[PDB]
Amino acid sequence: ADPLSVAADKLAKLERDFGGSIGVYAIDTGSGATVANRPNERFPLCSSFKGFLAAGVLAQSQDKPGLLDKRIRYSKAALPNWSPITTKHQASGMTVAELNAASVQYSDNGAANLLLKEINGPAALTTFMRSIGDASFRLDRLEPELNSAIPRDPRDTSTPKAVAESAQKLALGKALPEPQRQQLADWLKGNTTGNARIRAAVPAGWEVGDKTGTCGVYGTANDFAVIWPPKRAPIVLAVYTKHAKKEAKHSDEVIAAAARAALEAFNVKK
Repeated sequence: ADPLSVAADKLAKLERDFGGSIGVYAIDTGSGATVANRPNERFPLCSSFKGFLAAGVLAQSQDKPGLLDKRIRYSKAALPNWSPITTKHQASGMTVAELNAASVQYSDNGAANLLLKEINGPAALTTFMRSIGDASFRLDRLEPELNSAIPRDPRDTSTPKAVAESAQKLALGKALPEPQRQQLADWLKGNTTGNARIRAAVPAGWEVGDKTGTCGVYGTANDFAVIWPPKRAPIVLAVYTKHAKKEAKHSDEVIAAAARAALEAFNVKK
């Protein structure tokens, strides 16, 4: 059987059992081969946007040396839900680098909102993504309002294909200068929240830079990753889910299984 037909069939079963939709886009950067499921359908970003926020901040650092070292002082009282790191460090403030580590690696909402303020807001992050050729990404709101994940609503969405293609440009390619690319990769590689998602489908011990999102409603959650094998070229993978029912929980298992199906089409098995 064609591996792409097997992958499609496995993804369709995952969708039937989950009761919602699974968007996938994978790129094997060795051969250029791809795997796609609902590649151009919109899915809520949830907190996965924070990986792209980090890239946008790094791009701003190109013109202002010292940006990553700049210490931000912020309100404790105004921190949004799920701000564990920014809460802990508020008395000292946090540097822009520390805020990105917290945003990317713990999904700290207060950190992401402070970084959005630093780069001039959701529209400015959207302009940055447009500037690298990503016509799909849009960020409209702050954390946590961006997680509403209402079916069909265009706000705070992208497509699996655009997420994967932009992750390739930014973490592997030339959209950032090499020192900034390396910093973005290092932040993603140190994520702590992804171990039950794409990483659960990747052979043990391979480096994986990823950013998760968990909207908390409408069965909507996701992960995107750059995988660096020791013996083959990197692989980029975006896995996004959504469901029509507001009360549906997300499923880490569905995300990991969809990742396994895509990676199997590239002859990667954990």
